[PDB]
Amino acid sequence: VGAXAXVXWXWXWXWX
Amino acid sequence: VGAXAXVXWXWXWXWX
Ligand code: NA
Repeated sequence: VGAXAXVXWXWXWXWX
Repeated sequence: VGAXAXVXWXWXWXWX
């Protein structure tokens, strides 16, 4: 269903 | 900034 695996791109919110 | 790397968890939207 949909496209890819999961929601969004990466892990969490931001960088660090 | 924030926590982690990127936005969300995974790659795209769904599974497949
Ligand atoms: Na395909």
